[PDB]
Amino acid sequence: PQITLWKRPLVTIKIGGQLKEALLDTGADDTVLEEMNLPGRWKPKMIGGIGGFIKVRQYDQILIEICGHKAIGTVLVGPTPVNIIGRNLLTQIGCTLNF
Amino acid sequence: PQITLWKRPLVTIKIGGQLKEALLDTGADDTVLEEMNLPGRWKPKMIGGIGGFIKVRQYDQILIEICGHKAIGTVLVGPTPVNIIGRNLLTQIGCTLNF
Ligand SMILES: CC(C)CN(C[C@@H](O)[C@H](Cc1ccccc1)NC(=O)O[C@H]1CO[C@H]2OCC[C@H]21)S(=O)(=O)c1ccc([C@H](C)O)cc1
Repeated sequence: PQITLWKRPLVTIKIGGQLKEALLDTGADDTVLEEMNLPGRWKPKMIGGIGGFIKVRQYDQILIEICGHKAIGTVLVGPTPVNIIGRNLLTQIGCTLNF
Repeated sequence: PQITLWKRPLVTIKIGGQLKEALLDTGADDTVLEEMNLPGRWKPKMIGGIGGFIKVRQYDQILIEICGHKAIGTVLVGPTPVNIIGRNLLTQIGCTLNF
């Protein structure tokens, strides 16, 4: 589809069997999701933005579906105020900026 | 143009007569630039990011050129880790996401 930027580019995603709202964020190298209890191994990581850093848990090879488009890659889980779909997954679904 | 997301969507911007590199950030409501001097009046404002809230100087009706497209809108100046072009200006240049 085509998503304008009048409002936040929020879309429905499906990760680990659950549906959520997430931000298609060209400003994020990687995907960051709100706190959730995923299974599997993980490694700790610190990620930074406006306001400082937060501690996240990095999971690898996580499948999420974005508006019917399947994508699998690295997902960071921690106390983010919003679910963020980063370029690592935006590319897999064929997402581009256009102006 | 059409911009793929396998690399950071960095572009050259012109502001206050100076050129700078900025990130096209669809996950940002507002445009936030690193410390710099801009002409005109400004009011103090707060903005939140992934890591918390920071103090910024709000400049209204600033002229910015992004890849040749002119925009006139609000520019926030403060301790952001990266110069980010937010949706307030991305809409002015007719930017959209597509997939
Ligand atoms: C700063 C840019 C360079 C990076 N960021 C993406 C940016 O899109 C954020 C996303 C966001 C964060 C909190 C609440 C809403 C949106 N937007 C933003 O800060 O916007 C500001 C300005 O306008 C206002 O609107 C919203 C909040 C305010 S990050 O989140 O910090 C991030 C860092 C590292 C990774 C991995 C490790 O690669 C992924 C994501």
